[PDB]
Amino acid sequence: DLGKKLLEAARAGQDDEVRILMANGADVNAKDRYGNTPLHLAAYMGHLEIVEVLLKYGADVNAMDHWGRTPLHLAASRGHLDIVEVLLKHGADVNAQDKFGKTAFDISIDNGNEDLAEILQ
Amino acid sequence: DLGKKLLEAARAGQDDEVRILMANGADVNAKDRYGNTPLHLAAYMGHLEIVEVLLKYGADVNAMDHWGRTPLHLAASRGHLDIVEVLLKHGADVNAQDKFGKTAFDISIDNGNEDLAEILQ
Amino acid sequence: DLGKKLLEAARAGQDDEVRILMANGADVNAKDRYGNTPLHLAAYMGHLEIVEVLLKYGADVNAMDHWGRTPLHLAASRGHLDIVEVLLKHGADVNAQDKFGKTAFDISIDNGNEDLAEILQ
Amino acid sequence: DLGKKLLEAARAGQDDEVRILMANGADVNAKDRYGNTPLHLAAYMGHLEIVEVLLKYGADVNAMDHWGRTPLHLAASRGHLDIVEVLLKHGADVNAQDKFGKTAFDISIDNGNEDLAEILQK
Amino acid sequence: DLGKKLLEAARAGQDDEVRILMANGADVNAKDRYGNTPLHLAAYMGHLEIVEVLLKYGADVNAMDHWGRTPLHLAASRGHLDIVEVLLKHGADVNAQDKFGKTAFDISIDNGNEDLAEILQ
Amino acid sequence: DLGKKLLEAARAGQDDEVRILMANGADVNAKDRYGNTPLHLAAYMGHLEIVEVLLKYGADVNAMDHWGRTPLHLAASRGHLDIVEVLLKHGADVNAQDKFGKTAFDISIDNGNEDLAEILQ
Amino acid sequence: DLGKKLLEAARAGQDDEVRILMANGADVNAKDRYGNTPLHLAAYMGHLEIVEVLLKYGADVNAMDHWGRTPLHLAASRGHLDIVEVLLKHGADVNAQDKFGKTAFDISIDNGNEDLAEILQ
Amino acid sequence: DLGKKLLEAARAGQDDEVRILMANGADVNAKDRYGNTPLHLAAYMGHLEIVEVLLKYGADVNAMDHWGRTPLHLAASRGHLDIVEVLLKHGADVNAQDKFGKTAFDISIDNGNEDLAEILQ
Repeated sequence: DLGKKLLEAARAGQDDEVRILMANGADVNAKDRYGNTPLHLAAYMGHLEIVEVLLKYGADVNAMDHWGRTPLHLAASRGHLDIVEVLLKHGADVNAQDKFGKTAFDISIDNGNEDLAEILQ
Repeated sequence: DLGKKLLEAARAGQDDEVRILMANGADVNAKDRYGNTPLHLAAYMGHLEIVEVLLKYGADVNAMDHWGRTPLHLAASRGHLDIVEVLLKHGADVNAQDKFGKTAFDISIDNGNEDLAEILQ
Repeated sequence: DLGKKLLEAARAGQDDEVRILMANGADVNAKDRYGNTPLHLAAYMGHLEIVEVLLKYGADVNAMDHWGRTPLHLAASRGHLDIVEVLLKHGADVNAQDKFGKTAFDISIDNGNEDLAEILQ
Repeated sequence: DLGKKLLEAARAGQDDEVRILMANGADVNAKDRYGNTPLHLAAYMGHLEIVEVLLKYGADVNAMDHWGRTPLHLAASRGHLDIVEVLLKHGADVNAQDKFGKTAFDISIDNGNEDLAEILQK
Repeated sequence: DLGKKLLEAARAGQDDEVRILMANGADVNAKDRYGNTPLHLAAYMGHLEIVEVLLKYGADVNAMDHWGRTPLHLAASRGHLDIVEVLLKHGADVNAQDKFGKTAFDISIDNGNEDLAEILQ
Repeated sequence: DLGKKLLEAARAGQDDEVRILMANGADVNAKDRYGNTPLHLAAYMGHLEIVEVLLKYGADVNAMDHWGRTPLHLAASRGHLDIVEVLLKHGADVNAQDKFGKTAFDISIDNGNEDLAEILQ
Repeated sequence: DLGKKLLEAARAGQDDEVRILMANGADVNAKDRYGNTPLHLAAYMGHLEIVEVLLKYGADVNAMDHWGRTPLHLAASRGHLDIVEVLLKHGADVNAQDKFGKTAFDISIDNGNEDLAEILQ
Repeated sequence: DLGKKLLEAARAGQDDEVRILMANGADVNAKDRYGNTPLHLAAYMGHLEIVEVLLKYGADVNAMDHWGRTPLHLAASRGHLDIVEVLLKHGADVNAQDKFGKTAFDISIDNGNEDLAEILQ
């Protein structure tokens, strides 16, 4: 389906494909077996332009995977600062707690990311 | 609602708002979506005077969030020794184990806080 | 955040700024991204009066960085006998071993400080 | 209450208390609210002599808390090598995995305990 | 019960005994009380030859233990690069997330094996 | 791929190839098996013009290898002052500590480069 | 406390303390927080007579600390040739490699102890 | 087990015994408890003829021990130029970095073997 193509394209960093699938009517909040949306996959993999496209197409910025992690948690886990800032300015719930009780600030402190902790602070 | 306001004030360190809300009838044991009480948030954020006031107004020192963590677990996680002492002085269950089997001591060890470890042993 | 300003002041050797920050409620044991406390930074940079001042306001003389190094380990690495003597007088554990199994004496030898070694033994 | 008192004595390392409570009909396999047995707490706290006497009293060396941890898991987590050796000599299961899938060897690797890792893979 | 004997031989690294039980008709996907198959145990224990033989006998490369972990997850945890490559060449699902939301890549970074993480891309 | 070619060209000091690959779309932040970026190898090898081209193409000056080392650390290890100055003026994290807790200053003191120690100090 | 008191005695070279502690049921292989046994501490501190009596008491000559170092590694690190010879007679494993991949010969070389390298052959 | 005897023969420098064990079917890539292969041990101990023999028998020139060191790293550590030249001629990965981020080049500079370094560059 276009949903599976979009998730694969978002994980792979295929900017053109994502744009084509979005223009062709793919579900922006399509979920894989683990509850990842394309925005989860692009935020984790560090694909900034894809994050922006998915956000323009109405992507849920606070979508949650099977462990209660939002794209913010995923991007913070991988130290993707620009993506973290885009998500924050678009209404990311900074105080969202995952199924382990952790927030993106907790993940930041855990990974010793000063710049990330500051922004999330 | 005053509970929502109290939690926000406890988290932000608004000592005077906390006292005003308490005087206006706010539930000292109000809970957020994750089972966080004002004492949980103040202890995590490092707000000692709010911790004292909340305890004076009947805060449950052994209130548990969704992951079985009490304010002592959270204060130990962030390394707030002063709040740990106050909570231990107010009946904090030093042997409470969270939903992942950890005590405040284990949590302290896990995060470098070795002086908190000693005080907890 | 006064902890971040405190760490900066202790590193830079701003004696009067450290007192102002601590009079305003700065955490004497605040930790940077690498687990350095103001005492670790002052000891490493050779700031004697800041070391003495920090210890007076409740600094953990045996606090540990991400590599298990205490301020004695850092003072020894840089050859600051004065600060080593102060920390020992304040309860420094000369037998503390870091994540590489090293003591301040081992470090002193490795760096060729025959005199600091003599002192530590 | 004898179980609770024994659990407390095992945590505190109180040989004399353990002795009297055992003579009065206490259960060596008494469980607290988290499935901890006296052997669990003694092992966790580093009370070797208590660990030894509890095993002589008939303590289940492979009892599990609410997270599937046995005393070997707790002793390894706290770096108590002497206790681990005693538990192994008394039939501890080195391949038991807790509710997080970890064995005592896994816990020893996580905490950098090279000495205990060697003993657990022997 | 050949299944239990197969699991024990694979964990013990007894190559010739694994071949004998496979000739006796043992289930290559036999599972212990934790959902471990012979391949999980051989992969965790670093037994390359047993890994290969079990794969030749039709082992499920993406079999999952009670925590959603595949033999790749276990080999990643123990830093067994050689077993990782064989598993990958036999169709191991690199994106598989366990019951803690972790991929073999996540495990590798958590355990500091950044070299294996780089392989997992 | 172009990334592999860029890393090899950067290490070999092949100014022309680097310029050709950057124009042909090569990732300036391409990573090797050890987390080395083209800038890491150029900084280590003393290839200043490659450092400049890479920085102009957007090279992350604070990229980290599998040991937490930045191009600054490597330039300091091999005593390349010119590259150290360029990196510093382009925003190199001077107080970044590697997975051994060492800063570029520490590496300088260890190798005895007083000149480099003075610039970093 | 007997083990802690034995470890302290071995570090300080107190023959009288060792004798009474051993006579009172002390474990000759008691371990401190870093996995040092009394033999490790006496070998590191240069107390030959304590090393000799601990071996007579049944000290495990190949005991490992938290970093995989045996007493032979510590005696070699400190350049204690008499203690090295005594450990060698009592079965020290000259090919033991610690957490950093080093043997007692490697250390001796790194430290210029030419005499000891020869004894290690 | 022929592997253990091969490892012992290669470390003791027993050329004829190595030839006998190789004729008996010994695994040329057998490994000790530390990931050492017979080539690692021969290269470390300076046995050029064993190195030649094992290479003729299919020894992996780039085998890695538990610290990511190749026979080249070990030979560079011990200043064995002849073995270095043979390893290079058999395809030794000169740019291979160990678990400490070091190349045979780094090791040479670290040990002062400039001649060796000059070749490795």
